[PDB]
Amino acid sequence: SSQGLLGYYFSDLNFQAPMVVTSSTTGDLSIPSSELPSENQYFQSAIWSGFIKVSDEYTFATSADNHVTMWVDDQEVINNKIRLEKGRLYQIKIQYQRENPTEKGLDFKLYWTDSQNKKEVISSDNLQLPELKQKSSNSRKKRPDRDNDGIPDSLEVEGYTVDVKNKRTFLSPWISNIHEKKGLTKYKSSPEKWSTASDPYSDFEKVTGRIDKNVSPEARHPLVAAYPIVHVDMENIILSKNEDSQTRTISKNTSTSRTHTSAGFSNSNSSTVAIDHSLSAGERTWAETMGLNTADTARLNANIRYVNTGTAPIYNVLPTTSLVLGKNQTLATIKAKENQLSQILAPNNYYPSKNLAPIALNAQDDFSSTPITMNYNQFLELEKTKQLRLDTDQVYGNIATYNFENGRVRVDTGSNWSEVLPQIQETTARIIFNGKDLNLVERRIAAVNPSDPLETTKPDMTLKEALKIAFGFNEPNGNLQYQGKDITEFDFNFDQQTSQNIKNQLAELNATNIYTVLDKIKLNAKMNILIRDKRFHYDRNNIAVGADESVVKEAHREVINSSTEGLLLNIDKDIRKILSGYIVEIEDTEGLKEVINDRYDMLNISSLRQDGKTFIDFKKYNDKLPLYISNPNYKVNVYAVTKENTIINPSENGDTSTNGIKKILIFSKKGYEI
Ligand SMILES: [Ca+2]
Ligand SMILES: [Ca+2]
Repeated sequence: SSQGLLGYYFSDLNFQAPMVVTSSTTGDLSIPSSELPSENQYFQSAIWSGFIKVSDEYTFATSADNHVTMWVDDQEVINNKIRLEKGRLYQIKIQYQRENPTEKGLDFKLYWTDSQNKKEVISSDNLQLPELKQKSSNSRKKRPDRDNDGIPDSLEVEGYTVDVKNKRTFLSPWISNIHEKKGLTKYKSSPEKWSTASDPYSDFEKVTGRIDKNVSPEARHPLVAAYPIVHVDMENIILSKNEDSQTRTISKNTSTSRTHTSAGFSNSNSSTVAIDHSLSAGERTWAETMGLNTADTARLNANIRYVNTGTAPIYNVLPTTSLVLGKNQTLATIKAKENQLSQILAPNNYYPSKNLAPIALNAQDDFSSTPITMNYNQFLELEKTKQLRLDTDQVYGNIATYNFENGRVRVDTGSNWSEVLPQIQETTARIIFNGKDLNLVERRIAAVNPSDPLETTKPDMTLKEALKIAFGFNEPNGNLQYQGKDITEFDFNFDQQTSQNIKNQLAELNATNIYTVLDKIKLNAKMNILIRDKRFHYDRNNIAVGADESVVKEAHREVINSSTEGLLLNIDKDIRKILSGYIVEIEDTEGLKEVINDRYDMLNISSLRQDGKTFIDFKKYNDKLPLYISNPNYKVNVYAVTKENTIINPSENGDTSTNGIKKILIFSKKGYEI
């Protein structure tokens, strides 16, 4: 389907100005005008290249032997019978030249005649593409295409588009008046890098779809890197005292976020786990709870999934992960089995898939899962920090590559992510953007390195363009936007060397404001850019943990219903992500306040309804009773507590109340107003 001979069709007589590059499944190398430029639909020369497999005497003929020169394995057979053997592969090259064709397009067929005198256009089952790889195979050797990706040098430099016909793809020069209107993508790439983003798929494989279909759509652009990015998401945890007495475990939900520690030049995969601090009867310590004494040890189970937030799949090794307490006390090393993955882990996906159960760190009947053990002091430290860190390495295994011999994609034992990642990291600018549900998503984009001559052969990459191709920013009416939000609703942060670089650029441009000149800010290799929703406050991991009083209040303004049982509100998915809970209080006529859920571990009274609305439940820690308001003039005040003001342990002096918690008023109404 993606197999056959490769054709270059030129408007000039000497193979200088290619107009179309395309493959044909069979000896029919025609392109009718209906598939086409206009005054440039007159091709005066052409070149086809590929291999032929068969066992007989064969004579070659074309529909135009007078203009044709054809080579089989480097012997001229057209400018005459020749012997070919079954199960062997012969290179083919065909050149054609005609000086003022009066028809547009090309009618051209390649035939052969066997010994039984059967002449026919060569079958698709006999034709294969050239070996457009950085290396020859034992079978198919390779050889105006300096890097051998298949795209002519001049197209890569000057700009090209691919049109998806039904049968196959035409690659042609970009032209303003035809293609900008029709809204086509304008590609440039290096003519000397087989993969301009230094990744394992070629610029030509990308744009013609001869590529692993699990590769992210944006990474089908030759200027956007395709590579996995993997972290571990822990969903819940259960702690146990290490060894017929009763169950004495602590089970808690957990929230995990991939992190980034500034912008910074580290390529590590890490996630930070927050263990829920809310109520799980009594207010015992953890050791009291499990009956741990000072010489006991505890252990930990959890449910996890792997998360691929990059742009290429992983097939046959999940990366290895350290579970770390505090700054550097490794509690465990988590490995899955090499070459025994139950599924691939695709971009923007989980392993296991969400429709299947998660992985238990100590799985049911797995006899050799290592206990994740803590000594007593480590246990107390976990109680107090309620935090773990998962450090995941970048060992991702073998790559699924396109095979030009059979037009198939398969895991190639000879190709490995560890051979590609370093050069990807070396030749691209990195942007981390959180505009999608506030999680940190990293992309890398081909960008010039002025100090490295090869990298100066790549097209200029602007900040604006980068954001459009790597993250799907668009500009529907003069303004760059991500899914409806203007770019000005996000901040820019850079590492120190990038910051200096960008400051020099703006001064050169006499620009005072970065947002009005994104189209003129150039990106270089090794830059690091962090772009974050401005509504939010972020911690040192760049996770969203707060927001302005004004933003929080505004987001709660629209109230659907209120009563003595609770509140029913529409709250933005994003705001909800920065809140740990609510505090409900009745304020009497003299100003004194009765706090109803007055404990740091009893703030979890919001819940997401199946209809998307939020219910704030007054009954839950009021002993299942609606609020009792002894006087209609009393007020019911409700407060939001952001995660960065959340208290996660009793206070120093032992107080477990909400006293002193920094909280944001978001609802206040008298008894008679409810
Ligand atoms: Ca090329
Ligand atoms: Ca290239």
